[PDB]
Amino acid sequence: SKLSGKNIGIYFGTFAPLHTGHQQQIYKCASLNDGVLLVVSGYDNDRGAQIGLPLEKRFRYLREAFNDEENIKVSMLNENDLGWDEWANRLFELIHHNTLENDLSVTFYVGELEYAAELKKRFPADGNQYAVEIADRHDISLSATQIRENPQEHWTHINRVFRRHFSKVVTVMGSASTGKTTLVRRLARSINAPFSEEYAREYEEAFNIDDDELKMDDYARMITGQYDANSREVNSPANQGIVFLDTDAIVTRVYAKLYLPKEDFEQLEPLFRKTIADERMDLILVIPPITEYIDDGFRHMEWEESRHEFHEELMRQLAEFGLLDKVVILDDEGDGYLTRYHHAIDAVHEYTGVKIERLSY
Ligand SMILES: NC(=O)c1ccc[n+]([C@@H]2O[C@H](COP(=O)(O)O)[C@@H](O)[C@H]2O)c1
Ligand SMILES: [Mg+2]
Ligand SMILES: [Mg+2]
Repeated sequence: SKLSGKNIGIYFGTFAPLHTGHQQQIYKCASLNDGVLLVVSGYDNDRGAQIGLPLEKRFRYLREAFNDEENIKVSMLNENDLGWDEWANRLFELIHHNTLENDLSVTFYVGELEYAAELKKRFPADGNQYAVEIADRHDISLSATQIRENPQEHWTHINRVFRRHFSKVVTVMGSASTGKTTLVRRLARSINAPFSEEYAREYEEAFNIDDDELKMDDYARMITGQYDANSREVNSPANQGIVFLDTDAIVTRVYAKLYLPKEDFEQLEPLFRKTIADERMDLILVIPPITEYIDDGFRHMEWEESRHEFHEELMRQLAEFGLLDKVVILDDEGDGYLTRYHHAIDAVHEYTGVKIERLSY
Protein backbone atom coordinates (compact mmCIF):
# COMPACT_ATOMS: atom_id res chain seq x y z
CA SER A 1 0.00 0.00 0.00
CA LYS A 2 2.91 2.36 -0.85
CA LEU A 3 3.32 4.68 -3.87
CA SER A 4 4.98 3.29 -7.03
CA GLY A 5 6.65 5.08 -9.93
CA LYS A 6 9.56 7.48 -10.37
CA ASN A 7 7.94 10.92 -10.95
CA ILE A 8 5.92 11.54 -7.80
CA GLY A 9 4.38 14.79 -6.60
CA ILE A 10 3.70 16.27 -3.17
CA TYR A 11 0.61 18.41 -2.59
CA PHE A 12 -0.09 20.29 0.63
CA GLY A 13 -3.23 21.54 2.27
CA THR A 14 -5.02 22.04 5.54
CA PHE A 15 -8.19 20.82 3.76
CA ALA A 16 -10.69 22.55 6.05
CA PRO A 17 -12.64 21.51 4.07
CA LEU A 18 -11.46 19.74 0.95
CA HIS A 19 -13.40 21.22 -1.98
CA THR A 20 -13.64 21.06 -5.79
CA GLY A 21 -10.81 23.60 -5.94
CA HIS A 22 -8.31 21.29 -4.23
CA GLN A 23 -9.67 18.27 -6.12
CA GLN A 24 -9.34 19.86 -9.53
CA GLN A 25 -5.69 20.66 -8.71
CA ILE A 26 -5.04 17.26 -7.13
CA TYR A 27 -6.30 15.35 -10.16
CA LYS A 28 -4.15 17.53 -12.45
CA CYS A 29 -1.14 16.63 -10.30
CA ALA A 30 -2.10 12.94 -10.54
CA SER A 31 -2.11 13.04 -14.35
CA LEU A 32 1.40 14.54 -14.46
CA ASN A 33 3.12 12.24 -11.98
CA ASP A 34 3.21 8.54 -11.40
CA GLY A 35 1.88 9.17 -7.89
CA VAL A 36 0.77 11.88 -5.49
CA LEU A 37 1.23 12.21 -1.74
CA LEU A 38 -1.33 14.54 -0.16
CA VAL A 39 0.05 16.11 3.02
CA VAL A 40 -2.44 17.49 5.57
CA SER A 41 -0.97 19.90 8.11
CA GLY A 42 -2.47 21.02 11.40
CA TYR A 43 -1.94 22.05 15.02
CA ASP A 44 -4.20 22.28 18.03
CA ASN A 45 -6.83 25.04 17.80
CA ASP A 46 -5.95 25.92 14.20
CA ARG A 47 -8.35 27.47 11.71
CA GLY A 48 -9.87 24.05 10.96
CA ALA A 49 -9.90 22.83 14.57
CA GLN A 50 -12.00 25.83 15.60
CA ILE A 51 -14.88 24.70 13.39
CA GLY A 52 -14.63 21.09 14.56
CA LEU A 53 -12.21 19.67 11.94
CA PRO A 54 -9.00 19.00 13.85
CA LEU A 55 -6.06 17.53 11.99
CA GLU A 56 -7.05 13.94 12.88
CA LYS A 57 -10.63 14.27 11.62
CA ARG A 58 -9.43 16.05 8.45
CA PHE A 59 -6.87 13.30 7.82
CA ARG A 60 -9.48 10.51 8.16
CA TYR A 61 -11.95 12.32 5.88
CA LEU A 62 -9.18 12.71 3.28
CA ARG A 63 -8.29 9.03 3.43
CA GLU A 64 -11.98 8.25 2.88
CA ALA A 65 -12.29 10.79 0.05
CA PHE A 66 -9.33 9.16 -1.80
CA ASN A 67 -9.96 5.48 -0.88
CA ASP A 68 -10.54 5.01 -4.60
CA GLU A 69 -7.17 6.04 -6.05
CA GLU A 70 -4.41 3.64 -7.06
CA ASN A 71 -1.73 6.37 -6.94
CA ILE A 72 -2.85 8.93 -4.31
CA LYS A 73 -1.79 8.54 -0.65
CA VAL A 74 -2.92 10.81 2.21
CA SER A 75 -0.41 11.65 4.97
CA MET A 76 -0.39 13.62 8.22
CA LEU A 77 2.24 16.29 8.99
CA ASN A 78 1.84 16.99 12.72
CA GLU A 79 3.04 20.57 13.31
CA ASN A 80 2.80 20.37 17.13
CA ASP A 81 6.10 21.22 18.89
CA LEU A 82 8.03 23.46 16.47
CA GLY A 83 12.55 25.32 13.96
CA TRP A 84 11.98 24.71 10.23
CA ASP A 85 14.60 21.95 10.37
CA GLU A 86 12.52 19.57 12.47
CA TRP A 87 9.48 20.37 10.35
CA ALA A 88 11.36 19.27 7.21
CA ASN A 89 12.72 16.17 8.99
CA ARG A 90 9.13 14.99 9.43
CA LEU A 91 8.19 15.89 5.87
CA PHE A 92 10.98 13.87 4.32
CA GLU A 93 10.27 11.13 6.84
CA LEU A 94 6.74 11.11 5.38
CA ILE A 95 8.12 10.94 1.85
CA HIS A 96 10.61 8.17 2.64
CA HIS A 97 8.04 5.98 4.43
CA ASN A 98 5.21 6.44 1.90
CA THR A 99 7.26 5.75 -1.28
CA LEU A 100 8.36 2.52 -2.90
CA GLU A 101 11.40 3.35 -5.06
CA ASN A 102 14.65 5.31 -5.11
CA ASP A 103 15.85 7.84 -7.72
CA LEU A 104 12.62 9.82 -7.46
CA SER A 105 11.78 13.03 -9.27
CA VAL A 106 9.86 14.69 -6.45
CA THR A 107 7.97 17.92 -7.15
CA PHE A 108 6.56 19.89 -4.24
CA TYR A 109 3.43 21.94 -4.95
CA VAL A 110 3.48 24.86 -2.50
CA GLY A 111 1.37 28.01 -2.20
CA GLU A 112 3.24 30.41 0.12
CA LEU A 113 6.60 31.98 -0.69
CA GLU A 114 7.96 31.46 2.82
CA TYR A 115 7.43 27.67 2.56
CA ALA A 116 9.01 27.21 -0.86
CA ALA A 117 11.97 29.36 0.22
CA GLU A 118 12.71 27.41 3.42
CA LEU A 119 12.15 24.09 1.63
CA LYS A 120 14.71 24.64 -1.18
CA LYS A 121 17.44 25.16 1.45
CA ARG A 122 16.85 21.67 2.84
CA PHE A 123 16.82 19.01 0.09
CA PRO A 124 18.67 16.05 1.64
CA ALA A 125 21.21 14.04 -0.35
CA ASP A 126 19.17 10.82 -0.54
CA GLY A 127 19.42 10.00 -4.26
CA ASN A 128 16.23 11.96 -5.14
CA GLN A 129 15.81 14.92 -7.48
CA TYR A 130 13.75 17.62 -5.73
CA ALA A 131 11.99 20.61 -7.24
CA VAL A 132 9.67 23.16 -5.63
CA GLU A 133 6.84 24.55 -7.71
CA ILE A 134 4.84 27.60 -6.62
CA ALA A 135 1.05 27.51 -6.98
CA ASP A 136 -1.38 30.40 -6.69
CA ARG A 137 -3.60 29.01 -3.94
CA HIS A 138 -5.36 32.30 -3.29
CA ASP A 139 -8.60 31.22 -4.90
CA ILE A 140 -8.50 27.81 -3.18
CA SER A 141 -7.82 29.28 0.25
CA LEU A 142 -10.45 31.99 -0.15
CA SER A 143 -12.95 29.31 -1.20
CA ALA A 144 -12.19 27.21 1.87
CA THR A 145 -12.64 30.33 3.99
CA GLN A 146 -15.97 31.16 2.33
CA ILE A 147 -17.15 27.57 2.90
CA ARG A 148 -16.38 27.69 6.62
CA GLU A 149 -18.13 31.08 6.81
CA ASN A 150 -21.31 29.95 5.01
CA PRO A 151 -21.34 26.26 4.01
CA GLN A 152 -24.87 26.32 2.63
CA GLU A 153 -23.88 28.91 0.01
CA HIS A 154 -20.97 26.85 -1.37
CA TRP A 155 -22.37 23.41 -0.53
CA THR A 156 -21.99 21.78 -3.97
CA HIS A 157 -18.26 22.46 -3.83
CA ILE A 158 -17.63 20.76 -0.48
CA ASN A 159 -16.22 17.26 -0.94
CA ARG A 160 -19.00 14.85 -0.03
CA VAL A 161 -17.10 13.23 2.88
CA PHE A 162 -16.81 16.66 4.51
CA ARG A 163 -20.48 17.49 3.94
CA ARG A 164 -21.33 15.17 6.87
CA HIS A 165 -19.96 17.91 9.18
CA PHE A 166 -21.31 21.16 7.67
CA SER A 167 -25.01 20.27 7.47
CA LYS A 168 -27.58 22.39 9.24
CA VAL A 169 -29.97 20.22 11.26
CA VAL A 170 -33.60 20.97 12.08
CA THR A 171 -35.30 18.58 14.51
CA VAL A 172 -39.07 18.48 15.03
CA MET A 173 -40.21 17.37 18.50
CA GLY A 174 -43.58 16.63 20.06
CA SER A 175 -46.00 13.98 21.18
CA ALA A 176 -47.61 11.84 18.52
CA SER A 177 -50.81 12.63 16.62
CA THR A 178 -49.92 16.33 16.79
CA GLY A 179 -48.92 16.84 13.12
CA LYS A 180 -45.12 16.34 13.19
CA THR A 181 -45.04 14.02 10.23
CA THR A 182 -47.03 16.33 7.97
CA LEU A 183 -44.88 19.23 9.20
CA VAL A 184 -41.51 17.53 8.67
CA ARG A 185 -42.53 16.43 5.17
CA ARG A 186 -43.77 19.89 4.10
CA LEU A 187 -40.83 21.78 5.63
CA ALA A 188 -38.28 19.55 3.88
CA ARG A 189 -40.15 19.52 0.58
CA SER A 190 -40.27 23.35 0.71
CA ILE A 191 -36.53 23.58 0.18
CA ASN A 192 -35.85 20.24 -1.60
CA ALA A 193 -34.39 18.94 1.69
CA PRO A 194 -34.14 15.37 2.97
CA PHE A 195 -36.02 14.30 6.06
CA SER A 196 -36.25 11.38 8.43
CA GLU A 197 -39.21 9.35 9.64
CA GLU A 198 -40.23 8.78 13.22
CA TYR A 199 -38.52 5.46 13.95
CA ALA A 200 -40.87 4.49 16.78
CA ARG A 201 -43.65 4.43 14.20
CA GLU A 202 -41.68 2.00 12.01
CA TYR A 203 -40.50 -0.07 14.95
CA GLU A 204 -44.07 -0.47 16.22
CA GLU A 205 -45.33 -1.50 12.79
CA ALA A 206 -42.55 -3.98 12.00
CA PHE A 207 -42.70 -5.57 15.46
CA ASN A 208 -46.47 -5.17 15.80
CA ILE A 209 -46.57 -3.70 19.33
CA ASP A 210 -48.44 -0.78 20.93
CA ASP A 211 -47.00 1.98 23.10
CA ASP A 212 -47.88 0.28 26.42
CA GLU A 213 -46.21 -2.95 25.27
CA LEU A 214 -42.74 -1.36 24.94
CA LYS A 215 -40.17 -2.60 27.45
CA MET A 216 -36.70 -1.25 28.21
CA ASP A 217 -34.93 -3.14 25.42
CA ASP A 218 -37.37 -1.59 22.93
CA TYR A 219 -36.44 1.94 23.97
CA ALA A 220 -32.78 0.94 23.75
CA ARG A 221 -33.46 -0.24 20.19
CA MET A 222 -35.30 3.02 19.32
CA ILE A 223 -32.44 5.23 20.58
CA THR A 224 -29.81 3.77 18.29
CA GLY A 225 -32.38 3.14 15.56
CA GLN A 226 -33.68 6.71 15.39
CA TYR A 227 -30.12 8.05 15.53
CA ASP A 228 -29.01 5.82 12.65
CA ALA A 229 -32.01 7.01 10.63
CA ASN A 230 -31.32 10.67 11.32
CA SER A 231 -27.61 10.12 10.66
CA ARG A 232 -28.56 8.50 7.36
CA GLU A 233 -30.40 11.65 6.26
CA VAL A 234 -27.70 14.01 7.56
CA ASN A 235 -25.24 12.10 5.33
CA SER A 236 -27.59 11.59 2.37
CA PRO A 237 -26.31 12.48 -1.11
CA ALA A 238 -29.63 14.32 -1.44
CA ASN A 239 -28.63 16.73 1.34
CA GLN A 240 -28.25 20.23 -0.05
CA GLY A 241 -27.14 21.88 3.23
CA ILE A 242 -30.19 21.46 5.49
CA VAL A 243 -31.89 18.28 6.74
CA PHE A 244 -35.03 17.86 8.83
CA LEU A 245 -35.32 15.19 11.52
CA ASP A 246 -38.59 13.75 12.91
CA THR A 247 -37.70 13.42 16.64
CA ASP A 248 -34.43 12.39 18.25
CA ALA A 249 -33.14 10.80 21.47
CA ILE A 250 -34.57 13.55 23.70
CA VAL A 251 -38.10 12.75 22.52
CA THR A 252 -37.52 9.06 23.20
CA ARG A 253 -35.95 9.96 26.55
CA VAL A 254 -39.08 11.88 27.49
CA TYR A 255 -41.31 8.89 26.76
CA ALA A 256 -38.93 6.57 28.59
CA LYS A 257 -38.89 8.71 31.75
CA LEU A 258 -42.70 8.86 31.62
CA TYR A 259 -43.34 5.16 31.11
CA LEU A 260 -40.47 3.07 32.22
CA PRO A 261 -39.77 2.00 35.80
CA LYS A 262 -37.13 4.19 37.41
CA GLU A 263 -34.58 1.36 37.35
CA ASP A 264 -35.06 0.65 33.66
CA PHE A 265 -34.75 4.34 32.83
CA GLU A 266 -31.58 4.57 34.97
CA GLN A 267 -30.10 1.82 32.81
CA LEU A 268 -30.69 3.52 29.46
CA GLU A 269 -29.16 6.68 30.96
CA PRO A 270 -25.61 6.12 29.59
CA LEU A 271 -26.91 5.30 26.09
CA PHE A 272 -29.20 8.32 26.28
CA ARG A 273 -26.29 10.58 27.25
CA LYS A 274 -23.91 9.24 24.58
CA THR A 275 -26.55 9.48 21.86
CA ILE A 276 -27.85 12.97 22.80
CA ALA A 277 -24.27 14.31 22.99
CA ASP A 278 -23.57 13.07 19.43
CA GLU A 279 -26.61 15.02 18.12
CA ARG A 280 -25.84 18.25 16.30
CA MET A 281 -29.01 20.37 16.16
CA ASP A 282 -29.19 23.93 14.85
CA LEU A 283 -32.95 24.52 15.18
CA ILE A 284 -35.45 22.61 17.30
CA LEU A 285 -39.10 22.97 16.34
CA VAL A 286 -41.44 21.94 19.17
CA ILE A 287 -45.13 21.34 18.49
CA PRO A 288 -47.01 22.14 21.70
CA PRO A 289 -50.07 20.27 22.96
CA ILE A 290 -53.34 21.36 21.41
CA THR A 291 -56.86 19.96 21.25
CA GLU A 292 -56.43 18.92 17.59
CA TYR A 293 -55.62 15.17 17.32
CA ILE A 294 -54.08 15.25 13.83
CA ASP A 295 -53.66 11.50 13.10
CA ASP A 296 -51.86 11.35 9.76
CA GLY A 297 -53.01 7.69 9.89
CA PHE A 298 -51.08 5.72 12.51
CA ARG A 299 -52.31 6.14 16.11
CA HIS A 300 -49.86 6.05 18.99
CA MET A 301 -52.54 4.65 21.32
CA GLU A 302 -51.01 5.84 24.62
CA TRP A 303 -48.69 8.77 23.64
CA GLU A 304 -51.95 10.88 23.41
CA GLU A 305 -54.29 12.36 26.10
CA SER A 306 -51.35 13.24 28.38
CA ARG A 307 -49.86 15.67 25.84
CA HIS A 308 -49.37 18.41 28.47
CA GLU A 309 -47.57 15.92 30.71
CA PHE A 310 -45.30 15.03 27.79
CA HIS A 311 -44.77 18.66 26.84
CA GLU A 312 -43.76 19.60 30.41
CA GLU A 313 -41.20 16.81 30.66
CA LEU A 314 -40.00 17.63 27.14
CA MET A 315 -39.34 21.23 28.13
CA ARG A 316 -37.84 19.98 31.39
CA GLN A 317 -35.36 17.89 29.42
CA LEU A 318 -34.63 20.47 26.70
CA ALA A 319 -33.56 22.73 29.56
CA GLU A 320 -31.55 19.91 31.20
CA PHE A 321 -29.39 19.73 28.05
CA GLY A 322 -29.03 23.49 27.57
CA LEU A 323 -30.83 23.56 24.25
CA LEU A 324 -33.44 26.23 24.90
CA ASP A 325 -31.74 28.90 22.76
CA LYS A 326 -32.26 26.62 19.71
CA VAL A 327 -35.91 25.95 20.60
CA VAL A 328 -38.93 27.53 18.91
CA ILE A 329 -42.46 26.57 19.97
CA LEU A 330 -45.19 26.58 17.31
CA ASP A 331 -47.90 28.02 19.57
CA ASP A 332 -50.33 29.15 16.90
CA GLU A 333 -53.94 28.53 15.86
CA GLY A 334 -55.26 30.83 18.57
CA ASP A 335 -52.48 33.23 19.53
CA GLY A 336 -48.91 36.30 15.07
CA TYR A 337 -48.21 33.71 12.36
CA LEU A 338 -50.99 32.40 10.12
CA THR A 339 -50.48 28.68 10.65
CA ARG A 340 -48.18 26.36 12.53
CA TYR A 341 -46.36 25.83 9.21
CA HIS A 342 -45.91 29.56 8.52
CA HIS A 343 -44.21 29.99 11.89
CA ALA A 344 -42.02 26.95 11.32
CA ILE A 345 -40.83 27.78 7.80
CA ASP A 346 -40.00 31.30 8.93
CA ALA A 347 -37.93 29.92 11.80
CA VAL A 348 -36.18 27.76 9.18
CA HIS A 349 -35.40 31.02 7.40
CA GLU A 350 -34.11 32.69 10.58
CA TYR A 351 -31.78 29.83 11.60
CA THR A 352 -30.46 28.52 8.25
CA GLY A 353 -30.51 31.56 5.98
CA VAL A 354 -32.51 29.97 3.17
CA LYS A 355 -34.90 32.12 1.16
CA ILE A 356 -38.65 31.35 1.34
CA GLU A 357 -41.17 32.87 -1.05
CA ARG A 358 -44.11 34.75 0.36
CA LEU A 359 -47.53 33.76 -0.90
CA SER A 360 -49.25 37.13 -0.59
CA TYR A 361 -48.11 40.69 -1.37
N1 LIG B 1 -28.88 12.26 14.69
C1 LIG B 1 -28.58 13.56 14.70
O1 LIG B 1 -29.37 14.40 15.10
C2 LIG B 1 -27.23 13.99 14.21
C3 LIG B 1 -26.93 15.34 14.10
C4 LIG B 1 -25.67 15.70 13.64
C5 LIG B 1 -24.75 14.71 13.31
N2 LIG B 1 -25.07 13.42 13.42
C6 LIG B 1 -24.08 12.40 13.07
O2 LIG B 1 -22.91 12.56 13.87
C7 LIG B 1 -21.76 12.87 13.08
C8 LIG B 1 -21.23 14.25 13.47
O3 LIG B 1 -19.86 14.36 13.09
P1 LIG B 1 -18.96 15.58 13.63
O4 LIG B 1 -18.31 15.03 14.88
O5 LIG B 1 -18.00 15.86 12.50
O6 LIG B 1 -19.96 16.68 13.89
C9 LIG B 1 -22.17 12.83 11.62
O7 LIG B 1 -21.43 11.81 10.94
C10 LIG B 1 -23.67 12.57 11.61
O8 LIG B 1 -24.03 11.40 10.87
C11 LIG B 1 -26.28 13.04 13.86
MG1 LIG C 1 -18.59 10.48 5.97
MG1 LIG D 1 -33.41 13.30 34.65
